[PDB]
Amino acid sequence: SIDVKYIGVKSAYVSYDVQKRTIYLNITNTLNITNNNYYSVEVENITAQVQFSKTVIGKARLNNITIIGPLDMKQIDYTVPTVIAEEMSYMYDFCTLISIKVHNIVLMMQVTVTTTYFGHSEQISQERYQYVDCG
Amino acid sequence: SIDVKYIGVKSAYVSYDVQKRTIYLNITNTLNITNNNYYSVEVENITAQVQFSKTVIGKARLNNITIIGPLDMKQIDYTVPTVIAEEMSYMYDFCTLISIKVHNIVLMMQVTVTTTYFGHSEQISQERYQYVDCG
Amino acid sequence: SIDVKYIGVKSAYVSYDVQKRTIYLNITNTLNITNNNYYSVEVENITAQVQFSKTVIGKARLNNITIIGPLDMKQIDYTVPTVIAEEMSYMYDFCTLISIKVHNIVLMMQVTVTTTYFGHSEQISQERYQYVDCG
Ligand SMILES: *[C@@H]1O[C@H](CO)[C@@H](O)[C@H](O)[C@H]1NC(C)=O
Ligand SMILES: *[C@@H]1O[C@H](CO)[C@@H](O)[C@H](O)[C@H]1NC(C)=O
Ligand SMILES: *[C@@H]1O[C@H](CO)[C@@H](O)[C@H](O)[C@H]1NC(C)=O
Ligand SMILES: *[C@@H]1O[C@H](CO)[C@@H](O)[C@H](O)[C@H]1NC(C)=O
Ligand SMILES: *[C@@H]1O[C@H](CO)[C@@H](O)[C@H](O)[C@H]1NC(C)=O
Ligand SMILES: *[C@@H]1O[C@H](CO)[C@@H](O)[C@H](O)[C@H]1NC(C)=O
Ligand SMILES: *[C@@H]1O[C@H](CO)[C@@H](O)[C@H](O)[C@H]1NC(C)=O
Ligand SMILES: *[C@@H]1O[C@H](CO)[C@@H](O)[C@H](O)[C@H]1NC(C)=O
Ligand SMILES: *[C@@H]1O[C@H](CO)[C@@H](O)[C@H](O)[C@H]1NC(C)=O
Ligand SMILES: *[C@@H]1O[C@H](CO)[C@@H](O)[C@H](O)[C@H]1NC(C)=O
Ligand SMILES: *[C@@H]1O[C@H](CO)[C@@H](O)[C@H](O)[C@H]1NC(C)=O
Ligand SMILES: *[C@@H]1O[C@H](CO)[C@@H](O)[C@H](O)[C@H]1NC(C)=O
Repeated sequence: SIDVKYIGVKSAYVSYDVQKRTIYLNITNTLNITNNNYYSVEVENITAQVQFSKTVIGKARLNNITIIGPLDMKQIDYTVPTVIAEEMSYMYDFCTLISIKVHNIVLMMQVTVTTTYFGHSEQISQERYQYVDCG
Repeated sequence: SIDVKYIGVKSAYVSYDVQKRTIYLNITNTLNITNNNYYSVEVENITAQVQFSKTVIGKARLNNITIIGPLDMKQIDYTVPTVIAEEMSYMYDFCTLISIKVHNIVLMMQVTVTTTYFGHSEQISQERYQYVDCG
Repeated sequence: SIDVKYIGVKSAYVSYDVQKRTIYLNITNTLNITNNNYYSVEVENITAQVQFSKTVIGKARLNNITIIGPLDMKQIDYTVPTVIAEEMSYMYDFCTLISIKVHNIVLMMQVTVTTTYFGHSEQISQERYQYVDCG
C-alpha cells in the first residue's frame, strides 16, 4: 500500500552492472550514501470505540422465512462430451487439452450476511502467470 | 503492505555484477553506507473498546425459518465422457490432459453469517505460476 | 506485511558476483556499512476491552428452524467415464492424465456462524507452482 513494486528482472539501489564481452579498465568508483527511512504507518490514537448490536423481538409471528448467504450455486450443469471415431485413418492429437472449471488464485475475505468491521484489511496479489507454453 | 516486492531474478542493495567473458582489471571500488530504517508499524493507543451484542426474544412464534451460510452448492453435475473408437487406424495421443474442477491457491478468511471484527487482517499472495510446459 | 519479498534467483545486501570466464585482476574492494534496523511492530496500548455477548429467551415458541454453516455440498456428481476400443490398430497414449477435483494450497481461518474477533490475523502464501513439465 506504500512501496509495492513489480520488478521484472533486476532491482537495485546502486547497480554497477557489467555484462558479456567488456573491458572495465581503470575506473575509480566512489560512493557516499545516506538512506534514512522513517516509517510510522498505521499508528492510531483512539480514546473510545463501541461496536453495538441489539435485537429485540416480541409477540410477533414469524412464518416461512429464508435468509440466504451471499453466493448460491443451484442446478449447474457441465455436460461436455468428446466422441472420436476413426476408420482406416490417421489422427495426431498433439498438445490437446480440455479445461473445465478451474481457478488459480482465490482469496475471499469476510463476505458475510452481517458484518461490523473496524480497522484495516487489504488484499495484494503479485504473480507471473502463464497458462500454456506449448513449444 | 509496506515494502512488498516481486523480483524476477536479482535483488540487491549494492550489486557489482560481473558476468561471462569480461576483464575487471584495476578498479578501486569504495563504499560508505548508512542505511538506518525505523519501523513503527501497527502501534496503537486505545483507552477503551467494547464489542457488544445482545438478543432478546419474547412471547413470539417462530415458524419454519432457515438461515443459510454464505456458499451453498446444490445439484451440481459434471458429466464429461470420453468415447474413443478405432478400427484399423493409428492414433497418437501426445500431451493429452483432461482437467476437471481444480484449484491451486485458496485462502478463505472468516466469511461468516455474523461477524464483529476489530483490528487488522490481510491476504498476500506471490507466485510463479505455470500450468503446462509441454515441450 | 512489512518486508515480504519474492526473489527469483539471487538475493543479497552487497553482492560481488563473478561468473564464468572472467579475470578479476587487481581490484581493491572496500566496504563500510552501518545497517541499523529498529522494528516496533504490533506494539499495543490498551486500558480496557470487553467482548460481551448475551442471549435471553422467554415464553416463545421455536418451531422448525435450521441454521446452516457457511459451506454446504449437496447432490454433487462427478461422472466422467473413459471408454477406449481398438480392433487391429495402434494407440500410443503418451503423457495422458485425467485430473478430477484436486487442491494444492488450502488455508481456512475461522469461517464461522458467529465470531467476535479482536487482534491481528493474516494469510501469506509464496510458491513456485508448476503443474505439468512434460518434456
Ligand atoms: C589507468 O590504467 C591504464 C592501464 O592501461 C594506465 O595506462 C593509466 O596510466 C592508468 N591511469 C591512472 C591514473 O592510474
Ligand atoms: C560523505 O558523507 C558524509 C555524511 O555527512 C559527509 O560528512 C562527508 O563529507 C561526505 N564525503 C566524504 C568524502 O566522506
Ligand atoms: C494522541 O496523540 C499522542 C499519540 O500519538 C498522545 O500523546 C496523546 O495523548 C493522544 N491522545 C490521547 C487522548 O491519548
Ligand atoms: C409458507 O407456508 C406454507 C404453509 O403455511 C408452506 O406450504 C410454504 O412452504 C411456506 N413457504 C416456503 C417458502 O416454504
Ligand atoms: C592499474 O593496473 C594496470 C595493469 O595493467 C597498470 O598498468 C596500471 O599502472 C595500474 N594503475 C594503477 C594506478 O595502479
Ligand atoms: C563515511 O561515512 C561516515 C559517516 O558519518 C563519515 O563520517 C565519513 O566522513 C565518510 N567518509 C569516509 C572516508 O569515511
Ligand atoms: C497515547 O500516546 C502515547 C502512546 O503512544 C502515550 O504516551 C499516551 O499516554 C497514550 N494515551 C493514553 C490515554 O494512554
Ligand atoms: C412451513 O410450515 C409448513 C407447515 O406449517 C411446512 O409444511 C413447510 O415445510 C414449512 N416450510 C418449510 C420451508 O419447510
Ligand atoms: C595491479 O596488478 C597488475 C598485475 O598485472 C600490476 O601490473 C599493477 O602494477 C598492479 N597495480 C598496483 C597499484 O598494485
Ligand atoms: C567508516 O564508518 C565509520 C562509522 O562512523 C566512520 O567513523 C569511519 O570514518 C568510516 N570510514 C573508515 C575508513 O573507517
Ligand atoms: C501508553 O503509552 C506508553 C506505552 O507505549 C505508556 O507509557 C503509557 O502508560 C500507556 N498508557 C497507559 C494508560 O498505560
Ligand atoms: C415444519 O413443521 C412441520 C410440522 O409442524 C414439519 O412437517 C416440517 O418438516 C417442518 N419444517 C421442516 C423444514 O422440517
